[PDB]
Amino acid sequence: PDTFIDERTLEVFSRALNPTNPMELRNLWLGRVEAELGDNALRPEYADLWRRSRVRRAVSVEEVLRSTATVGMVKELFNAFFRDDLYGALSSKRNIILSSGAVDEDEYGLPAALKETLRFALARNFYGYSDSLGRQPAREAVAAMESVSMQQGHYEAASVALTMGATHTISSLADFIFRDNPYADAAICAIPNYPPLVQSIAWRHPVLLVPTPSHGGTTSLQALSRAVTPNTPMVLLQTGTNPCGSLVDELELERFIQSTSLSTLIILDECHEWLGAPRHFSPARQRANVIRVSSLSKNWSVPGLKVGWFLADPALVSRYYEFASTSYGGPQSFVYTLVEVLARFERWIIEGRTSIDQQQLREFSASYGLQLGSLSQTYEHYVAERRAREQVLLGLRGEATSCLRRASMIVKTPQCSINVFAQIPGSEDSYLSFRNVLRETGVSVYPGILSFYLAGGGFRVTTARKWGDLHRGLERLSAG
Amino acid sequence: PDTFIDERTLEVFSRALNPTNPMELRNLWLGRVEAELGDNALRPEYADLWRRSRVRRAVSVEEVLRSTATVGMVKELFNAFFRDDLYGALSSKRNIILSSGAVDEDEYGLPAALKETLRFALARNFYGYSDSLGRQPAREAVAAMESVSMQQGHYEAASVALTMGATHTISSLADFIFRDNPYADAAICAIPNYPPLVQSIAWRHPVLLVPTPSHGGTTSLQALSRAVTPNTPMVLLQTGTNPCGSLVDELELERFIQSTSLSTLIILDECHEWLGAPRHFSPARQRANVIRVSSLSKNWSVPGLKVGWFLADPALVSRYYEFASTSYGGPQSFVYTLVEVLARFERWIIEGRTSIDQQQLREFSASYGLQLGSLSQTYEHYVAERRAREQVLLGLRGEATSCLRRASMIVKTPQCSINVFAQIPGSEDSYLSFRNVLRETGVSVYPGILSFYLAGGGFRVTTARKWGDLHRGLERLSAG
Ligand SMILES: NC(=O)c1ccc[n+]([C@@H]2O[C@H](COP(=O)([O-])OP(=O)(O)OC[C@H]3O[C@@H](n4cnc5c(N)ncnc54)[C@H](O)[C@@H]3O)[C@@H](O)[C@H]2O)c1
Ligand SMILES: NC(=O)c1ccc[n+]([C@@H]2O[C@H](COP(=O)([O-])OP(=O)(O)OC[C@H]3O[C@@H](n4cnc5c(N)ncnc54)[C@H](O)[C@@H]3O)[C@@H](O)[C@H]2O)c1
Repeated sequence: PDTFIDERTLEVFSRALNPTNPMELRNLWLGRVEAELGDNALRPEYADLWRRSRVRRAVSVEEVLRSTATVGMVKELFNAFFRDDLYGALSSKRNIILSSGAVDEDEYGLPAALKETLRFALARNFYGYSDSLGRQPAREAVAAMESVSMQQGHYEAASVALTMGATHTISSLADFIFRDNPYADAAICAIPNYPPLVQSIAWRHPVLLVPTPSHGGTTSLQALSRAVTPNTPMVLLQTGTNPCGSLVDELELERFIQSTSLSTLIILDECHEWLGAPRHFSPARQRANVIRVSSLSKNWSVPGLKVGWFLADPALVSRYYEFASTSYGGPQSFVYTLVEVLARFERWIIEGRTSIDQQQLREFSASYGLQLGSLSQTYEHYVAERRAREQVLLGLRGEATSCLRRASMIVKTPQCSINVFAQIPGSEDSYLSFRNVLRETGVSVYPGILSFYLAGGGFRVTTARKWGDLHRGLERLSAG
Repeated sequence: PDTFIDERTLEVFSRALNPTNPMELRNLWLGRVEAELGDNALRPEYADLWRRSRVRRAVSVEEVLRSTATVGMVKELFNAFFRDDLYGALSSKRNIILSSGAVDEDEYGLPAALKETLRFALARNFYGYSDSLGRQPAREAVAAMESVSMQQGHYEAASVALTMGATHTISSLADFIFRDNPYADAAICAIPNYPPLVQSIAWRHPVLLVPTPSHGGTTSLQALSRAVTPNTPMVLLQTGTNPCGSLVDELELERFIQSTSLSTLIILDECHEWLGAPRHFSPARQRANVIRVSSLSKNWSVPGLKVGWFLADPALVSRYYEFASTSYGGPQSFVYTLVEVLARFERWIIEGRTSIDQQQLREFSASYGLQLGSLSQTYEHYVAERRAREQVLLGLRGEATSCLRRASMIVKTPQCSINVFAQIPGSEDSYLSFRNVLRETGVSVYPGILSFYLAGGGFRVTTARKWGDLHRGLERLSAG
């Protein structure tokens, strides 16, 4: 069963001088981890700090999940992991990085059809000022793409707002939602989640953390449904769960969505709902209080392009126009052609189209100068490249699951995305396991504490790497 | 003399039902403008609303400049200008756009050397996750570029934080500064300014508007210096003033900077300090409380790329790392090569280098595969392209000033940037002049009310357009 918090987590919060301070909590958490590393402690200053700590209060489970310091402490550990541990003191060229959580851009990158649209925008000087919500033909293409996946209903361009990635989208949404929001109940964030997203929400409003366990690759929203109140301002939930790779059932999601008041905005993080997800969305996903956020960083492996959008009610998108104009002025006009081509190519794939006639070419404008022969060949090669990428990534995920289970390690079966969650038997600290595995085997893994797994010793393994690196990393994981 | 506010501005605020409401103020301002348009009123609903309004309070000059509704009203007029008037109801393909305020990307675009670095990043798949403050070699190049322009002192890579444009930078800075800022005095924004920047600051803290008049192309900070208090949280000021094109004297800026306490952060908007500006910065610009914000949107004419950075104290940049990671995760990794090449090319130009030896090539890494022959030719052609662009833009600005003065219109002589501020004699409303000029001549101009010129009827004319469009626009301006 999934473990989210236990008595070991409460020990750090109980000995803190100031439990509200996120820096003191991070130092104690790092101090305890480095105390177990007797002769292998990287920073002995924190190890002595934990030794001198003394229990001075009683901490309950409810206190930890309702504290903004818990989100802050995890985010500080998130910061210390990258710039202080993985790419800082312990940075090495001989390390095998299995903790990135992103698809290898050099091996599995953007398709050549989509890279051609970026060179086309460069040649046409398509990098001027544009609308705050995005160019209108780009939004129209996105709406058509999202409509064919719905069981019933369609989407309009007034429901689409292009943004600069999912991290910026949710951060922008939280600031926009909590301007003068009358509802004073704590915002609900479902864990496991992404610390940058949770910390951004904790910036504006107090946050309640609700565990969302998974059983057999199925994400359970039973605990989430009970915690949601009629006065809840917002809810952040992943349809495809990270790091375990579990997936939310459509009927359970539909029942949970329909059981909430219209004043409770539901943010659906759909960045991991791919590579095995049956994307047949119920009409409840188009409810007035539902906001669907997606990004190109994982599915198309372009995190450095900062391209994304969200779907909401047309009245909400109209209000967001004023926020986007002031906050950043508008999205990237350089990638408007890429978004329009991506949305129309994906929509044709869902409809099962194999060849392109004059009807599909007429969807694009005449200013592009598209030809029937060139567009048809481009789309067919795009389909083959996307299907090939899906099969290789599925094979790597399955191969990693079997190889890592052969090393007598408890592994949860993934249902979507590119991540596999595993745990060495007898491990109780996820950050300590990262330090131990990196020192002995030389492979870096993503600790579960960075995924809001306050308890347990499981870690995330990213299987969407080059086969040469992935095989070597798995080989030393079994040997170690 | 410059007029910022008068009795005509106070009339709108006095008749408002709710003076705090920005929408009511915008409707009255638009209603009065459309009341003068007897048979030419675009929306007669607002014209009747102004007629029925009655005076119900007394409004002073100090009340208008200390109200967040004044910033909101101007920003609503900013929104109504673009999506409701220029590109909405009155949108037409026969209109000549002289109100964009940006360099024509199709005619005067990014240099081919800088466009080659974007195609290089595409081929090398340089669109992955990166540091929250930017890639280290990119920041090192920027610091070297900024150091050669200083009269004394140098910059380090710890003082550089890459961001996604100036609008996003100032919006991010305002949120970062006002997290738990103890100083409760009103933030000071110098007008004329950019409504998106002022509205973003008004989001976090109350704002005081301080007029910053110009005389003979010289921006006067005498009024700004008196308004600044030891408890002032932040000050937003443009070194190159928009729309008039005036410039701040270096000695006056140095005296103003050195006369402020270290607790008053000074944001220097330097996006218009080019095309005639003597960029010889005093050491006071490197003070611990000074933040220098720049962008590539105007000087390099790439607003759609969202590329920029700011310079601050190394201690402030370190704290900003946590904010950038949560707010948006980090800057655009796709443009890292462009930033590094831009910064090193500009630094060589300032030093007066004409040829490239092995010493300059060694500054770049060996992973780029740069050759001595190719790099030297690329830099020399980049210098010629940048110098050619400067001369044509200067000629268009000078030609527009003389031709538009020949039409018996009061024109302020510009000292920098690409904008020229003019006023038809007898005009008292800037927005009305925009409606009248667009209806008769067919040329669109940028009203001064959108530049926080609450009084007067002057408008901004953008001279950085194609000569065919600029000449036709000037010809119908004189005829009309
Ligand atoms: N000019 C300003 O200072 C300013 C400021 C704020 C908002 N705006 C917004 O600018 C918009 C201007 O729109 P528009 O009439 O240029 O049309 P548009 O919205 O179709 O295109 C705007 C710009 O997007 C870029 N672009 C990128 N990919 C493109 C593609 N495939 N096809 C066409 N353009 C592409 C080009 O630079 C183009 O000029 C308005 O909606 C306005 O509200 C302008
Ligand atoms: N992987 C993650 O999920 C994640 C999350 C948060 C932060 N980070 C940050 O990612 C960084 C990774 O740095 P790194 O070791 O890859 O080195 P780096 O910082 O030099 O390069 C990072 C990435 O930038 C891109 N890039 C763009 N232009 C480039 C150029 N000219 N040369 C090289 N790369 C270029 C590439 O995708 C490259 O892999 C760390 O600083 C880390 O803190 C990673």
